[PDB]
Amino acid sequence: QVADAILGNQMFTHYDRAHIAQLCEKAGLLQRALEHFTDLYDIKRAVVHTHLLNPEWLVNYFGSLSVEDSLECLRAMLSANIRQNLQICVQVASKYHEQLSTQSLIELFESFKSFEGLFYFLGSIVNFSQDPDVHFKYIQAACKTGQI
Repeated sequence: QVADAILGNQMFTHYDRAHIAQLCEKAGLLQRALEHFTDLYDIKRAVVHTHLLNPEWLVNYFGSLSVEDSLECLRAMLSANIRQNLQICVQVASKYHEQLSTQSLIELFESFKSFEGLFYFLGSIVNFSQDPDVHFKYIQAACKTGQI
């Protein structure tokens, strides 16, 4: 109970992250576990579990942010395509896309179904932005379920 608070206080800075992580690992303390996971980066395990577990949110943002391996996260999300991470994945699209609106990103959306979420997402973003073709592929997606 006092672990998180101490973590914000001085345990994080003076106690040594990997060990603490290991302990939390053995503990499975997801708010803290996630912190450690971030710090201990067994990323595959951290992603699988967060999709699985009913997760904390801010930490989610940071780990999501923390890191051009959202490639890995999407891969997990596709493995674990749950309605949870779809719009969520879109949300954090406005976390990684917003720093680099990568075509690779939009591509992987198109890789599987291209349902709604990144579609809606560049609904406003690459909209008011250039690509005729993104608009076009966008339209085509809007043709997956045509809604004139």
